[PDB]
Amino acid sequence: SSCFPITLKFVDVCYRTILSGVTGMISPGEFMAVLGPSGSGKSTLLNAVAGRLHGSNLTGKILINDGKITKQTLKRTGFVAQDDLLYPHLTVRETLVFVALLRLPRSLTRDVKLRAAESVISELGLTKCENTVVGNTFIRGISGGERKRVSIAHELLINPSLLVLDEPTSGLDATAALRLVQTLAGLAHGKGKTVVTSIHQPSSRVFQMFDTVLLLSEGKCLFVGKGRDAMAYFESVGFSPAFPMNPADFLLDLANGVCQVRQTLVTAYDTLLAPQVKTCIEVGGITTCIATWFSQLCILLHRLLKERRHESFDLLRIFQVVAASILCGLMWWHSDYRDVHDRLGLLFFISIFWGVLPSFNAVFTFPQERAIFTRERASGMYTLSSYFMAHVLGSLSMELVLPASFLTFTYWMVYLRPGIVPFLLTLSVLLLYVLASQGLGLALGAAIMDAKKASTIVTVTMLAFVLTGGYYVNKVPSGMVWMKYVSTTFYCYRLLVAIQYGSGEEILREEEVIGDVGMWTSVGVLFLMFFGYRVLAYLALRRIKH
Amino acid sequence: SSCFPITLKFVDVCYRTILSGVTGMISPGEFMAVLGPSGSGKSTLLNAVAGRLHGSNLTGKILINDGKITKQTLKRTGFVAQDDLLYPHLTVRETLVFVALLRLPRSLTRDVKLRAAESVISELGLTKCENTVVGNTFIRGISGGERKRVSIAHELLINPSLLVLDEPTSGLDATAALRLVQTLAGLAHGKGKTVVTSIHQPSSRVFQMFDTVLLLSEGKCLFVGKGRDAMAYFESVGFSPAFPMNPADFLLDLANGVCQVRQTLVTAYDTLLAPQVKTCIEVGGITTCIATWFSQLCILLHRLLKERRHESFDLLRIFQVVAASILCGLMWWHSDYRDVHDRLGLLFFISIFWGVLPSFNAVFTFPQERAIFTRERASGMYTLSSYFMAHVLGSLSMELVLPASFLTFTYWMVYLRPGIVPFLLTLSVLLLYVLASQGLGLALGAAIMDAKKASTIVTVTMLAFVLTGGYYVNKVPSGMVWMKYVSTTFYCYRLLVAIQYGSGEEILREEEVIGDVGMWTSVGVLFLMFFGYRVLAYLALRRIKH
Repeated sequence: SSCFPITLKFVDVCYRTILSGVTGMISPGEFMAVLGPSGSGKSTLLNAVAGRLHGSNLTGKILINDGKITKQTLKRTGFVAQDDLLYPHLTVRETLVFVALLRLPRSLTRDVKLRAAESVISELGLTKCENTVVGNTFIRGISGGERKRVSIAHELLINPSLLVLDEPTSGLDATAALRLVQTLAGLAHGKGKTVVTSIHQPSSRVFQMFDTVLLLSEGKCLFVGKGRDAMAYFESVGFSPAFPMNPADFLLDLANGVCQVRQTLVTAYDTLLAPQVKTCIEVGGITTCIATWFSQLCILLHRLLKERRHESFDLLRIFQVVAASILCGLMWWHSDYRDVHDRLGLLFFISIFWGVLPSFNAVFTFPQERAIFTRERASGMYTLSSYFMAHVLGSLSMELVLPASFLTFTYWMVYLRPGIVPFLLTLSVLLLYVLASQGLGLALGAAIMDAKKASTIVTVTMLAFVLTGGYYVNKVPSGMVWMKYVSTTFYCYRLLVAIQYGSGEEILREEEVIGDVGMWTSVGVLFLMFFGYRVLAYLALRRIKH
Repeated sequence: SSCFPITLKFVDVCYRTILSGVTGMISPGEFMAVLGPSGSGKSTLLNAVAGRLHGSNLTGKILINDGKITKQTLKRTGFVAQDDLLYPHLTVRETLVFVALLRLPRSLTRDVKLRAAESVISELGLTKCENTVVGNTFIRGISGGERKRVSIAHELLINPSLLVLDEPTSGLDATAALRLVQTLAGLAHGKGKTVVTSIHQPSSRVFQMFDTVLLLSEGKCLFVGKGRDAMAYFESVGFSPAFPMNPADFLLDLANGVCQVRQTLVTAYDTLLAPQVKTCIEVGGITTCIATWFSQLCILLHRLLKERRHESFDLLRIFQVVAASILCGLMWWHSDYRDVHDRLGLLFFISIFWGVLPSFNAVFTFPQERAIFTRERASGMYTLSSYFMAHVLGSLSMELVLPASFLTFTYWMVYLRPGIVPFLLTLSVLLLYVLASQGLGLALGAAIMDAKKASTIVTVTMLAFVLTGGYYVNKVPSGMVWMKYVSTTFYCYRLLVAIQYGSGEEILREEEVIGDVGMWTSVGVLFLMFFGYRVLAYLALRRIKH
């Protein structure tokens, strides 16, 4: 792999000071480690050499193969970050299949996009756990050193020629962190890539696997050399250990003061190594762009299918609906339609329960997956308008199966109106109201992007929708009668009474409670709240500038 | 300190195998490290040598100063565990003052119990942050290496002569984990104590601070010696490194296979070191016991005072009560008492809101602090009956200030009955109902001890209390009329109507809604649910056998 070499030179990097004159070169086929104490800015060097600091404070010359950070050579570079962002309910094989269908170019087949995702599984040693779910801290999945190899496989699908990693071995074991360094040395030696990593606290034989070492001590680097003459260099200045110790622990003490002194390391670097490195340092149309959109939406629906039915079918949401079905069928068992005060309280309990329950569970959707979206939209996998519509279409399928089972169990126990026409009109109003209540939660969760702070604002909003719905207060004090024309509970409840009683005179053989609004101007407003709360959630997610 | 030495011998420990013949002795004034791979059972050795495995599977001779694990010599032993259990809202000084008032003996003054808690602060180096709050991951407190010194200070108040620690330096920094080992070597050398610790992955100069080393490789130990002749012993068998490396990394490779082989280490141990260690291995009344109880309750009230007002006065619970006060004063503004259907809906909204809101927030109390309670009750600081009554008395003070401010703002806006006698009877019924609704949440949170699983059972229970309360369903189908005699919402709502309308005939100048239950048999049942739900929470916490 990678028969197209690369050479990375970063003459005089200065970031504002964090970095103050870092200079070195990275030949193709080298495995380099950036060593430094926690604060020297060894994470800032990796981002500003992979093209993540966009020339604002970065005053240096990051030139890639005697060039620049032009986008033609930036698609040959992968940056593996420090935290892992994976979906739990996908297995290891189908994690890397949906990523290969989104990242690899559109002018290929589906044949060599599945053989490009199984040549990456059986190269990082993931062929044992490929049918095991990924999981998280709450789902029994895969181990944390084998969870890191899925993040590295996510970057090797596009076949990069420069791989930049940010603390791979961190939290891993003693022997899991050695086999990971042994494959990263197998990429740089066997394939011919160029790996630049930053190891925090290496070990006695992890330091033997390295090839070149960079030592940062708050800005100015102290040593750039081939990783086994590091201990023979500092004894020429006059620094040497006493007791037998790790060669990586002797260097990380010279980086912060403790010797066996910090200022003479900086002066001796600019007189013997910096003259040595800097002499060598110069020598489709319209039909294409629509079918690309619908394929981004069909992959993102199947990728998120297992996540949506984890939200809407756990056993603590089924138990709240089975309980409310039994308590309604036992309180209003074989109810009579001639006592109007009881049946109007049945029809208002349905409006409270199915407006509070869809709106509350919808404010957790977008703040839960924000780091996953902003990492993957910035990497060119998908846009916002196809990510968003895969949540709109995928949530109006799973959220319409518990209210449809509530009503079937309950409709002929409590003796509502008999017939197939009053039953299918009562189900249609109930499912339109669940979709209008859900979009109010999606609009408040996206505008605020905090799940605990928006959970109390949907409480206060839905408390005012119930009180102005038309059941508790029979006469409203004349500066509050405007308030019922914005609530979803008012328009649902006037439609349920119009189906069960009609115009009103059929029971007259209690008139302000069977009053007049209109049956076509109540379904017309529940569609304006269906479409209108989904548009205000798109515009609230458009504001997040990456 | 510790002018009463101790000598720990643990001849032939075998635990069922985890441990299979561990044998050694620990002289007074030594700092010993137990080294081993993750799985060798170096945590099981520390618990079974501090007296935490109670002779069931532990088939060995744990003898302490040629004795046994009799309770007279077990109060001279401190075991610092691995995770830290601290209250966040207490500062560092008053954390160690409440612990000193509970652990030190009762036959002292309060003078030398505060000078015994400030000679521990200015000995572990906590005199800089003594006025800084402890915090957690969510509150900005103190650093995680300085959070560990508060756990060690918790065990040095009783002045032990054997201190046993379980991975102290874990998650700490490179230089924070060196200064912690330097004070633990200052206890064993300067004072004269006996420190036995188990370090996971030590460093190059952390290994120089040790004095004796124990090396466990799955059961049978491989080396017991004075920590600087460890590398000179294995080269006499014929094992030696090649590249320069940490002496703790060479040993932890011989413990699992990897050499520069595992079975010849076990045989060579039982022929040269085991004959060497085993030749030396033999040569008040009634007024006292009540005032002790009331002092445990006065300390535990002030210790938990800052935690109770974090629960009941955050800005997301104040915003739900200010919103409901405004929505009630605007919907029923200057209401009239002659339209009875509106005022009965005002009095039923108060019963729903103040039964759902106290019961929901009470199921989080006991599962939140279970590891703190079971650690500290087992250590002899307090019992269950004084820990429990400090939550009962401390929660009926802070939970009666938001419903008392709700009613004062609202009572003369919505024009309920004028006078000081109908106002103080309406406040008294509302505060008795809040205390009865709270105990139902405490009983369900303690029986289940899971905050998410009990949060849906208080939902289903309080949904059935509302529907059988007496407002929605006017006639109940004759097998469900028993169900209203167990709900708290029924007994509160019949008392509010009896204060605002009375016997009923005063408005008769709508009779099943101003019916008959009794005003003394409704306050008598709200007290039986006050006391009865608190007794069922004590019996549900009594079942947890440590």
